[PDB]
Amino acid sequence: SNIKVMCRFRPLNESEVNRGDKYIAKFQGEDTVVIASKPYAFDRVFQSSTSQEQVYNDAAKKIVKDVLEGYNGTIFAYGQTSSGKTHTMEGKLHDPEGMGIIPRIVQDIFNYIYSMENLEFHIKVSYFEIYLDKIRDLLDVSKTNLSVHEDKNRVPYVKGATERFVSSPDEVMDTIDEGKSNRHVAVTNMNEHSSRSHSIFLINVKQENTQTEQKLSGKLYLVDLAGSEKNINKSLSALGNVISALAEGSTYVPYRDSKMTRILQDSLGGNARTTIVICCSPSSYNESETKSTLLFGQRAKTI
Ligand SMILES: [Sr+2]
Repeated sequence: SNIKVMCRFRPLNESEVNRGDKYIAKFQGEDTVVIASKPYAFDRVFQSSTSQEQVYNDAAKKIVKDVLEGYNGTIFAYGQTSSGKTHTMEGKLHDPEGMGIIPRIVQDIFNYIYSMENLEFHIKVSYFEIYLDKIRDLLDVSKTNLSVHEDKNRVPYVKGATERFVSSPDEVMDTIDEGKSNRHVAVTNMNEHSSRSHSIFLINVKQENTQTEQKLSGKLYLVDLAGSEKNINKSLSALGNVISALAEGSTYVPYRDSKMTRILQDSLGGNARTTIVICCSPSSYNESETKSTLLFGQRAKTI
């Protein structure tokens, strides 16, 4: 921590306008939003017309550089259903202007790599979903209840999760498209299922300098969380407890409160780099969920 929080408001959608909703967010400077006369400050606040490129530049581009220096990292999208999480994390996957964080990260990683001579790179990706605290491999639909374990050096791993070596951004994008298709298997209503489950995309960048033999490894987890809007989702409550513990400098961090936070243990907090993008509707209709989303983001404020 090493945890940054950035708030992204989207425009009102046509359904909110058809209902007669009002735009209730006000902005001060670049880092504060006011709701019902209360200010909420973050590392950055994105207004409703912020482009995909600006969001990537502020939220993710530095973390990509760090992963290529051998750090681990995580980027989360958090917020109520329809607040813009998937538009932020994925966008229009193949459109140069509309693409989201994930395809831009893939582009930058490979462009950086192409720009290196004595360095040798190995890139691996995995893609899974957490639904009801159960891990399902999006690259192998026969693997639906995977367990979390620790290795001998104590690094977490998902036992038996598919790993795919990739050598081009199009290979990565093809892998994401395959996972999105496989996600439909044994699922009645995809849209509802997606809003109630977490998708986790892992990119593992390993490198060795062949003339000095130094090796570096970095893992970047990209997480599109379930809707935060009767219980709080178990992964989300675990995530809040972990962020709050890190924010107060606690020696003990309760990663074991969920499978998701156990998986991310070496890529969330400590020496790892993290950005949480909280996504919000500006609608008067969603005011109390927006308040709750902003309060979740303030968990990261260091005390
Ligand atoms: Sr869950």
